[PDB]
Amino acid sequence: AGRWNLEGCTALVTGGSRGIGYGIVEELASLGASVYTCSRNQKELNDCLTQWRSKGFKVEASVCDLSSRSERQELMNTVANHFHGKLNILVNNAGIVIYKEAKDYTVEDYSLIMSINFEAAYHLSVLAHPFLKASERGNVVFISSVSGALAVPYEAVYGATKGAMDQLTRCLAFEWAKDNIRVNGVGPGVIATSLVEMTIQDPEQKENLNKLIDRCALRRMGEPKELAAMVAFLCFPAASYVTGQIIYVDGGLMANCGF
Amino acid sequence: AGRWNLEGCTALVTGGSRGIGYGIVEELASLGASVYTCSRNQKELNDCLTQWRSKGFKVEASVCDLSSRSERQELMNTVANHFHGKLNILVNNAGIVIYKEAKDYTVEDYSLIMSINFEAAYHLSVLAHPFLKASERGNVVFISSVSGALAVPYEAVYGATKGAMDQLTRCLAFEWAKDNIRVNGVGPGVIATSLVEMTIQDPEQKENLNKLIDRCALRRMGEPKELAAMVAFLCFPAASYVTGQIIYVDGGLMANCGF
Ligand SMILES: NC(=O)C1=CN([C@@H]2O[C@H](COP(=O)(O)OP(=O)(O)OC[C@H]3O[C@@H](n4cnc5c(N)ncnc54)[C@H](OP(=O)(O)O)[C@@H]3O)[C@@H](O)[C@H]2O)C=CC1
Ligand SMILES: NC(=O)C1=CN([C@@H]2O[C@H](COP(=O)(O)OP(=O)(O)OC[C@H]3O[C@@H](n4cnc5c(N)ncnc54)[C@H](OP(=O)(O)O)[C@@H]3O)[C@@H](O)[C@H]2O)C=CC1
Repeated sequence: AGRWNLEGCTALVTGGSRGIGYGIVEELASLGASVYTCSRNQKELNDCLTQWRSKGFKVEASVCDLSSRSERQELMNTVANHFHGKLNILVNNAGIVIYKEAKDYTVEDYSLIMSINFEAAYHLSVLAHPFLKASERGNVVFISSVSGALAVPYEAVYGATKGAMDQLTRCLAFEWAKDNIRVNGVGPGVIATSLVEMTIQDPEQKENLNKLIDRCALRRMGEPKELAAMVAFLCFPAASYVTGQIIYVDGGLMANCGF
Repeated sequence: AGRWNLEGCTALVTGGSRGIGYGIVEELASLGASVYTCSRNQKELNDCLTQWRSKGFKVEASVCDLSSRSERQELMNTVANHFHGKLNILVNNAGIVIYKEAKDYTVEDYSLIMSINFEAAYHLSVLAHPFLKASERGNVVFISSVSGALAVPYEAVYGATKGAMDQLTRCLAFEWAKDNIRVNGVGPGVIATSLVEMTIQDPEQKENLNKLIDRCALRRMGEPKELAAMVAFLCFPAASYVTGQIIYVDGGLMANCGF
């Protein structure tokens, strides 16, 4: 792979059937990377591959439910073989939201979200490790969130799962340093995905969301591709010295206080 | 309570039989409050009650394994009855550590730390909400850690539970503000507790701790009564404007880079 491209690198992106995941798969594939993705639905995954492959992308995908530990270890075996035991990139993007107050969560809501958003990202992380090592040049990216560092309505537990993700990141950077793996986190602000439109369906979630956009410097939502670009760059060999960092692609949201 | 005392306020402090917790029970009681604590050992708790009651501190304690949903509701039911449905202070001090690299952690290990470190704290704050609210002047304080923001050897997963806890502190301070509850965190640095005596028994860990201590301006371990003094202040009516903060009592550990 060259300094500013991933020509020839193998990558695994979770939750790539839509949104940011879908933008990350396209961005990486278009820069030379060979990709593997997964979602909980096959028909959807297949329609994705149809579009992706008409563009000459090298991509493969398969149905996986990241809340199922056993299914997670199945996916790694499958990807490991697909790439012949060499994986350069692991992009932990899969995530789910549950819009409730902290005191309104059920043990089911909490157990579900902590296993898909954190545990799963952590588990695949550890599973991919030996394959990331054998790549001689591994890279791990976690898709965090601004809500993992600041209070946002209805995202206390959701924010808790990302805040834990952010820390695993910093540590893993030092723990896998000698293994040639660089670990970084990318925190999206507000990106126009399917998760957002489903949100705005609510006349209150819609009101909460227009408050966030009005709090950006750019005063608008990002695009999956503007976000996927940060992820892509971190994997280029030109970012050899960047590790253990949580970078936000939020149009300025993070830096704002009274604007 | 006067502005600089906790005269008359009731408090529950998880894990008050040793270390920081034991110290917090002393500082709140010593400042005029009625405390209720818990640990997983009756005998231990019974010597404490004798020590505390001997000094004139109003205090009660019951046994409880915070890593158990049912035992947790059991303890809140008892606290609430002991205090007549009014709770001013809740200090989520209990915690454990399993010193393994992230990849070496077993599932049983993961379940243990997450449940005691972030689940019981989160769950207890919720069951307490009505009594804190009924109390008319609530204050929740979460004992976090420096390892919840910075990479430390063998604390990748320990540090994730704390990173999660920190984010939950910031949102609660916003969700519960109207209920007149203030929510803060206090991140200890290296405090001379039973958790530390145990640790420094192993030569390599003894070497790591010495690295930490060597990295704070004051170059020395804090004392339990030093961490407790900050918890008590935040409960004072004097700190009525402090909410949603994570404050570190670490001898300067969080400001250092090259010292
Ligand atoms: N755009 C935004 O507003 C922001 C999003 N984020 C974070 O960005 C990431 C992606 O968000 P976004 O693209 O908007 O989400 P979308 O809902 O648009 O897509 C999420 C993708 O992940 C997949 N997925 C979810 N759960 C699983 C599972 N259990 N097993 C396998 N695949 C799964 C989904 O597939 P399927 O549904 O078929 O299972 C889907 O392809 C998340 O981690 C989110 O927390 C953070 C801040 C902002
Ligand atoms: N000491 C240090 O340097 C630092 C400590 N901390 C934090 O400080 C807090 C206290 O630590 P520290 O005093 O050092 O530790 P100790 O081990 O000295 O004390 C922990 C206390 O919590 C109790 N506890 C642990 N698990 C449970 C459980 N499952 N159910 C009920 N009680 C429990 C213990 O009782 P028992 O074992 O008898 O059940 C004990 O009373 C923790 O939240 C820790 O994460 C953070 C950074 C630094």
